[PDB]
Amino acid sequence: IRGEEGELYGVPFVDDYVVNTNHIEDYLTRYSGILPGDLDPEKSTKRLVRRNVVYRKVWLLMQLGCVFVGHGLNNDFKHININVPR
RNA sequence: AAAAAAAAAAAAAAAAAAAAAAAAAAAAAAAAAAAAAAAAAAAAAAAAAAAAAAAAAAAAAAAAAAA
Ligand SMILES: [Mg+2]
Repeated sequence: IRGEEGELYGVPFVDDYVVNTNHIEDYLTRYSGILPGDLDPEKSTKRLVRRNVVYRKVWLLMQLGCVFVGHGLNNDFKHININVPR
């Protein structure tokens, strides 16, 4: 979401669910609260894949000087496998 | 006229040198002189002389998530 003050202050530009191919063990609804929303005909979302689209998006926002506020982001970036600098 | 075979098997043979009382020399200070198997027989590995071994390297984490 756009953390900058403006007309889209806090308005998302990404709310994307995962195009996941194989079987997923845990839904982790106590940790994530997914529907599961990772259905392709039952999207109810922009069910979008990382493969060069949104990984490029976050990578470019890393690249351009757009700092990433939020909570507990360190291990999040680890499980992403992005290495956001200091 | 003491005048002997002139060398197998790589045969085989020389030395390449001394107490010197020559003249009026006492009784081991040597540094130690020191042989036995063979009835189926003697039998260290680790790396081998402590002539001076202080020998607990602090700890504390109230706990996660990730709605
Ligand atoms: Mg958390």
